[PDB]
Amino acid sequence: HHHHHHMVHITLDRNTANSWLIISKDRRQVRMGDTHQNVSDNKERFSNYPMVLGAQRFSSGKMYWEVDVTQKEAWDLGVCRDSVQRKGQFSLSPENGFWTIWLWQDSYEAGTSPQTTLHIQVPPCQIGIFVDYEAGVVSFYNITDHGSLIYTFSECVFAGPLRPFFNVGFNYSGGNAAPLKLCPL
Ligand SMILES: CS(=O)(=O)Cc1nc2ccccc2[nH]1
Repeated sequence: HHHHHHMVHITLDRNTANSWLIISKDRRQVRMGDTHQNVSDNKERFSNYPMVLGAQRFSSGKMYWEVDVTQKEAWDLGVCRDSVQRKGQFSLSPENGFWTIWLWQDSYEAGTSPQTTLHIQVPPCQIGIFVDYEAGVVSFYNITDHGSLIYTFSECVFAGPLRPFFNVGFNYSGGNAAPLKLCPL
């Protein structure tokens, strides 16, 4: 692809993080902690899942960023509306204000309702995410496989400002402790 010139510097917003998460000092990495991280509760925090938002809000233009997923067994990535539900159980779908892909149990899927099987021959170690606000597009790229297309959501109805969205996943297996990292430009 040729989206690299729309690169944006994303940072994580601590205040939105599930209380288990550890965000690095530079706000560019996040991982699962092995306990509650000794923060107060607030209405922004995702309660049920190991999720966090980027600080940046987008309401126009073209935006691109990359995320390192090396050695993780489970994660979700994409964008979401600023006003998505934070508390309780919910599915990742455009109806609920999410445009995401995930890895779970050795398969990759797009967060449509119902979910869509992805066809990835080279397991990615870094994912590129492109948003075209005006066009209503969110696309995902396999940086490990020379930028090949993973998935395009088109005819998106964003219906609000967008935020970068992250889920580091659960670590029930002991094999999913590795962080999500925002890769340098
Ligand atoms: C099973 S676990 O992944 O190793 C620890 C954990 N349990 C959680 C419950 C809710 C949100 C995040 C959570 N992290």
